[PDB]
Formats: sequence, structure tokens, C-alpha cells
Amino acid sequence: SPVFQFFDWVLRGTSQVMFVNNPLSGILIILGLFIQNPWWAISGCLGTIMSTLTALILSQDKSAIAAGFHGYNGVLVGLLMAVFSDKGDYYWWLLLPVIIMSMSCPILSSALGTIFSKWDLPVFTLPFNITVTLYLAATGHYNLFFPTTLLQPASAMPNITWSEVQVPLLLRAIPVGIGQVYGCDNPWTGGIFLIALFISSPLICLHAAIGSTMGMLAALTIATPFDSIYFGLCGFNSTLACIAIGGMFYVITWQTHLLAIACALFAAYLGAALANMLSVFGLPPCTWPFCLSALTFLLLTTNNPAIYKLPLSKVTYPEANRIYYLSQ
Amino acid sequence: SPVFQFFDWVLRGTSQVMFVNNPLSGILIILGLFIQNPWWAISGCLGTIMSTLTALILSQDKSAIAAGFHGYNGVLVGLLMAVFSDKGDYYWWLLLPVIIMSMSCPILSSALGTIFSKWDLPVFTLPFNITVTLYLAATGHYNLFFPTTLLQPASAMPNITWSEVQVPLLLRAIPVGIGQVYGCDNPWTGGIFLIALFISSPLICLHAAIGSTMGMLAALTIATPFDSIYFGLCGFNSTLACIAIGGMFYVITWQTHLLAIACALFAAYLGAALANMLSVFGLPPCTWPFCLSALTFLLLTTNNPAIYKLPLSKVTYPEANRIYYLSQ
Amino acid sequence: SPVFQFFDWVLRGTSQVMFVNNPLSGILIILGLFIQNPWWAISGCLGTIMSTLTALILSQDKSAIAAGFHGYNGVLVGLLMAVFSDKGDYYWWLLLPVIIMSMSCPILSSALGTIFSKWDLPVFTLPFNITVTLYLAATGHYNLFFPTTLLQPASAMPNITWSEVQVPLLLRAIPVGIGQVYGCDNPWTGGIFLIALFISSPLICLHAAIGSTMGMLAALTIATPFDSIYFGLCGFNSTLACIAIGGMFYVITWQTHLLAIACALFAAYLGAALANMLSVFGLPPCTWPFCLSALTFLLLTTNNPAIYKLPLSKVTYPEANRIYYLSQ
Repeated sequence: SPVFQFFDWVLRGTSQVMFVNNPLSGILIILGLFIQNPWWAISGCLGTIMSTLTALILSQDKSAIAAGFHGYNGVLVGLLMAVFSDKGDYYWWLLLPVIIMSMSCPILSSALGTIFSKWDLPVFTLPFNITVTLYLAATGHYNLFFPTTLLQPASAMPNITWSEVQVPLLLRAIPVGIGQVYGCDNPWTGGIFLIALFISSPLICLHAAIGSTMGMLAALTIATPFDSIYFGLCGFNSTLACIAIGGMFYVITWQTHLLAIACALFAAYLGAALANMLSVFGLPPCTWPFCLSALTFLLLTTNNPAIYKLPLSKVTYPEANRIYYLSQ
Repeated sequence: SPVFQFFDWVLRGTSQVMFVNNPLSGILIILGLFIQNPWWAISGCLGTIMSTLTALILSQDKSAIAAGFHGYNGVLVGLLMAVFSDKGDYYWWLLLPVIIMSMSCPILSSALGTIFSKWDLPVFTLPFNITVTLYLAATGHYNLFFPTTLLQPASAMPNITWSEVQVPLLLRAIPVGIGQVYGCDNPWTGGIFLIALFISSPLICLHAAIGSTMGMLAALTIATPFDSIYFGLCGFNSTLACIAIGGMFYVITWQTHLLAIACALFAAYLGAALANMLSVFGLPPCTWPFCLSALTFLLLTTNNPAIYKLPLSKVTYPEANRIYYLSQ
Repeated sequence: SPVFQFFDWVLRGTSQVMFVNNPLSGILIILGLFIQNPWWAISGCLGTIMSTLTALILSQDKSAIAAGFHGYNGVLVGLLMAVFSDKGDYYWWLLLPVIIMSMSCPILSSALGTIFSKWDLPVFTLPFNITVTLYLAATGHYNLFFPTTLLQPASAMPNITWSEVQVPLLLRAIPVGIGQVYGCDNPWTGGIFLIALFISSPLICLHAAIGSTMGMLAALTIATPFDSIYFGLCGFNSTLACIAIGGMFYVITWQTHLLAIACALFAAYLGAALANMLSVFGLPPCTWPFCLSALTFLLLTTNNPAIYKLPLSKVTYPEANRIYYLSQ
């Protein structure tokens, strides 16, 4: 039936943000981001629905819509306009942009995939980055209709007291850093997202955990204030980068594992850089470090046979990737 | 004769900003932008002349110079350095940059057309965007020689009173929005530009009008202050985008018409975004939304046979485009 | 022996910033940038060593490592994090970023060279630009560990008194402008760099000198404060651009010489633009004008047989380039 098929597609899109396609994973992600905030859940689901509908009415590929490729850029757009909204919870007018902006996610996801299909790169999260970045710039904090939260560049040195670092909270920055991948800051939401990852592929779960760890460690190395680390804002780019490079696209080996750790570190440092830069505009580093770091590590060409990049046409969860590559 | 041929080329370049090649259209555009301000007219004509001369002395293609492709990026550069000049009218020293910057328009119009000819995209207005953006950044408002007008990021919520919206002025935002492509804010100038468009191809005129309408409507939807709408600053990117997508490059159908309306809306929202972003640097959104939106809609690939993208080698006014496509 | 071969590679990398491969040139550059500041010398040498080691352990091409292609992006990264460091000389902890950031130079130098090898363009200094730009954004002036110098956008008109211009200092802006490629402001360092260039190829030395001259002249034309000109900050992009376009990649003719002068002027104006832009973020224009201008002049396509672009696989010092081209 068309309705159940479409809802399967939107569930797969919800799960696809973290490289997993299973529908049960989508249900778990949706449940977690309902646990965090039901308003963000409604906005993100509306974004996914409208993005998939646009991909349908734009005659996009049906084998890519059915895999959630055209819906994972809508859930994030909805969620992150429900996050950066100063108007508070249940500002229903905000759903009107959530539709319109989501409708532009497929177009970008097509256009950039005509610039990137020549080098066989995925359009990781760039539709979301472009769309929500232009939304938050167009509206801004000083807007009558859809004001956004005020992000302001640092104007003084942080007062970091290293004797008060909460190591339990520092460890909990891992689940929340994975939770923050959807913009959710609730450790239960991060744990449910991690269960959703583990159900599909354990390698993705492990790489997300170590990506959060690398992000928090990088934030510690560059003297990031502890509140941002505890909140999980320093990890989600690293989690996604570690998932993407380590196993999903590169076949999983120890050399690819080290490359994924390096990509997580590069994505964390670039996340700090882009947070400090875009804070001048009042913008967040919404998955930009991920796109830049994952693309600069996928474009990497090495004479090492162990670092092998799979064709996008034959990419699946890392275990199936390695089985396919060993079968050749 | 070389002189009359060169003046025909500069007239075609003046007209080509709005996708029209006729020389009579160029004369009408020049007359309109003399009606607005003769100083801007002199600067823009100097820019066109110097850009075409540079394209001649750089051994550029003579079938593209003769079509005004190397002159439409000089008229805008001259006009928009005569617009963003705090020194006032008839500051003759300003002509010295107007030459130099214009001389860099062909080079970009070649260089970018080596990066874009692989995907068969036109270098829409990027020479102008890069050149005048680096000019206004290099000089800035605080410069002894060629100071520019002060564009400053918003620091408080607008005091918009919706009972005082002047619907006649809101409608007049369409002709002035069309005339603002060249920087002119005079409704008579916009009307003359619209006559110039209509003489060549009625579809371009209709798409420019509905592009201005979409720009003003988008500005209303995102609570843009009414002065900017009345001035026509919220439409010109939308007008150009609607001209480009709807008929000029995509063959004209109802699906392409809807896509052109969507591109106008996307260009308006991206224009607000880029105005809010570049205002930090003190820069205007000088045709950047057009380039980004038109390129992201031309790169769009759909399985719909009605949305057909013509090769650039066989692109002309939309009526001839459709006749050629139906003849196949 | 591996040790002497590796040190030869790092010397060639040190020299390769200015397009010269000789090891004696590398020794002279290192001596000059020890004369300027030994701390910057230590940081830059550490950057070169770590970048070459990373290129070795990433299975990069050994015919490119042996030519210093993977080391010239590390010397600059080390030098320019030792320059933009508010902590003062001999802050040994700064060596820890100098390693990590340098290790990311090869990856970019590979990734961008997969995007640019399709148009046969070199990755000029983009690894350095991206890496140090994200370092200086991530840390910034307000950082507890590795604070950077405060670059702040202009907030008032300069008080330039044209009767006090020191023409001897204005001329000395040429050697110091050449020496500022590596960050050194000492005229003796610039002279030693110029000797190092002249030993390898006189055309590179001449083009560097006239590039500094074009940079200082452009700075004079756009009313740049005299302190920046004397310091040599307005020339190094122009010197490098004149070296690259005039002889190194384009075969050396009078038309290519004029094109190199034009590229130096464009790089100087773009350097002012990018200094004014990136100063909002607190960032310097660290070789960005060079990459943008050299790439937009290499992508230039002309019907002039004298303006000929050599394949990167057969590029050497300009004299050998012309001999090869005449031999055909």
C-alpha cells in the first residue's frame, strides 16, 4: 500500500542520518527524539515527510527514495529549526518554514550529486547544511516571525577550572554526543540512538562511540568550555565522520579504523573552527565539519591496498561492505 | 566598421544581463539607467567598454564577444561601484577602479567557464559577484580613496506596522525590483527595462515580473522591512532566477514554469540569507543568490521528460528554445 | 641513507614554497628564517618533518615526496602558527598543534589534488590555507592554551600623511615582501630568500621582485596604511602569483610576463579584500589570494598561442619550461 510504503520510506530516512537503513532503527530514533522534545519530533517528521514528497513529485530515483536517502536531510532540517527557535515549544507557525525549507532538500541533494558523482562522493549532509544555514541567516535572532537563538562570538577568555571537570559527565558526553547528532541533548535519547545503530550494524555503533570520544578529547585539548562538552556539541560531527570513513565507505580494516579516528579528530577541530567562524553570523556549525572532513578523507588517494574506497553503488553497512570486498 | 561593431557588442552586453541579446534592448537599458543616474550610466558603460576590450585583447571567442557575453559583467560592475560609493555623484577618480575591476571580468568569465563547462553550466554573474565583492571588501567604508556605503548587520528587531503597508508601493516593487538588477531604483527605469525585455521575448518579461512578485512575497513572508521591499532590493535575484530557469535554459513548460517560481522563491530566501551574512563584512548580496540558486536548479536532474535542460550551445530566447526542442 | 634522503626531502620542501626545488635553496631559506626568529624556524622545520613523515606513512607518491611537494605545506603551517601566537617565543606546547595540523597537510594536498587533477591544476598552498585557517579559528585570541594575535576589522579611516612616505622603506618593501611568504619580516631574510631563488632560476627571482613591486603599488593605489606596506604584508601573495603564472606554469613570454603582472595585481587586491573579510573572524589572509588568483589565471583559456599552459607532469623551473616547450 502506498501509505505504508511511504511511512517505511520516512522511517528509513530518519534512520539514514547515521548511515543505517533499517526501519526499526528509524522507529527507535523517532522514539528517542520524542523523548527529548515532542515539538522537535513533530517538526522533524514533518520535514522528512515533505522532503520525501518533494522527491516523489520531482521524479527522483525511486530506489533512492525507498532507501531513505531523500528523507534524512528533512528530519535534521525540521529538528534544527525546532532547536534554533527562540519562540519556544509549540510555535506552530514554524511548521510553515519547515515544509518550505525541507522541499529544497531534494533539489540540493540532486544538484550537489551531479557535481560529486564525478568523483563518486555522497552528498553527506550538505542539503541540510545549506538549507538550515540560509534559513537561520535569513531569519536570524532579530526577526518578527521566526526568531532564532543568539549565537555570539567569544569576547573573553573562558574561566576553565580543571579541578571541577566531572569525569562521569565527560564520559556521558559520548551518548549525548551521539544524541546530539540529531540535536537532542538527552542521554537517554543518545542511548536509544546507539541501540538503533547497534541493531543494524555493530561497527557503526562502535565508530559512533569512539567518534564521540575523539570529539570530547579534541575539545579538551583545545580548552573548550566544559558545558559544551557535557552538552555533547563537540562530538556529533566526529561521531558521524568516524561512522562514514571507518567502514561505511572505506572497507573496514585497522588502517581504515585509524583513518576514521583521524577524521573524527579533524572533524572536531574543524567543528570548533566553524563554530567560531559562523558564530559571527549567528550561525551554528550544523554538520559542516562532517561534510568537509568526510569529503576530504574520501577524496584521499593512497597507494595502500588496505585503504580501499568502495563504489557508492555497492555501499551498505560495514560488515556487508567487507564481505563484498573479500568476495571481490 | 570596427567602431560600430564594437558599439553593437557593448549594447548587446548591456542587454545580456537579463538574458536578452538585442541591441535595441541595450539602448533602452542604457536610456533607463541614464534616467536613473547619469553617473551610474557613465560608470557602467565604461565597465562594459573596458571588459569587451579586455576580452578582445585576451583572444577570447569572437562569437561570444559579439553576443555580449563578455560585456554584461562589466556594466553591472561599473553600475554597482557607482552605487556603493559614499563619495557621491561624479567622483571621476572612481572610473579608475571601474576600468581595472572590469578588466578582470573576462578572466573570471573564462576561468569559471572551464570549471563549469564540464557540467554545461553558464557563468551567470559570478565575474561580477567576485569582482565587486573583492572591490568593496578591499576598499570598504573606511577608505581614503574610494569609500563605500555602510552596510551593517541588524542589531534590533524591526518595528513593522502591518496596517501601514502601501499596496500600491508593494505592487510597484515589481517594476523597481526588475530595474534593481542594474542597481536602478526608479520605477520608470524598471518599466523601460521591462519594455526592453518584452521587445526581445515576452516570456522573459513575464518571468521577470513574476520573479519580482515572488521576491516581494518572500520578503513579506520573512518579515522584511517594507522600505527594502519598496526599494526593490528583494526582487532582482528572483527576477533573474525566474528568467534563467523558466524558459531560457530549461525548455518552457508548466513544470518548468513552476520550477522557475520555486527558483525565484529560493533565490529570494537566499538573498535575505546572503544579505544578513555579507552585511557583517559590509558587503551587499550582489547577484550571489541568483548564481547559487540558478546553478542549483540547473544541476537538478529529474526523471521528468518535461523538465529538459537545453545545451548551452543551442540556447536563445525561450520561444526559440521551445521551437528548437519541438523540432528536435 | 634514509636519514640523509629524508633531510634532503625536507630541504626541498622548505624551498618549494617559492616554486624552487634545490636543496641549497632550502638551506638558505632555513638560514634566513633562523635569522628572523629561531622559534619560528624550529616550528616550521617540525611542521615540514611531520608533514613529510605523514606523506610517507600515508603511502603517498615517492616521486612527489622526494621533490618537496609534501613538505612545503608544513613549513608554512609551523611558521605561521609560530607567528600568530600571542604566547610569545619558545612556547613549547605550541609544537603539539604544529605536529597535528601539519599531519593534515598531506591529506588535503591529496584530496584537493583529486578535485583539481581533472583540470590539471596544482594544489598551490590550499593545504596550508585550510589547516592554519581552521587552527586560528578553532583556537582564536581568546583561548587558554594557544591564543593567537588579535586581528580586528577596521573601525575608522586611516590617517595617512602622504608627505611622510619613506621611499627607501617603500623600496625595501620588495625584499621584505618576498621574505613575508614564510612570515619573516626581516629584510636580510628576504634578501637571503631572493639569493636562494636566484641560485635555482633567475626568472623566479625577477618575478618575485616585480611581484613585491606590484603588491606595494596596489597597496598604494587603494590607500593601504604605510606600516603594512613597509612590513611587507601587501606583497607576498603578489610575489608568489607572479612566480607561478610568469614562467613556472605558463611558458615564459612577454604575454605571460604581462599576465603575471596582472595576476600579481589581482592577488594584491584580493589580498586586501580577504584581509578585510577574514579580519572579522580574526583571521589573516594567509596565502588565500595566491591560491584564488593563480587558479583563476591558470584556468584562463585564450586563443593566443603565446599564452601556453604546460602540463603539470612536465613543469620545472621556467628556463627548463621554455626549453622543453621550444623543443616540443
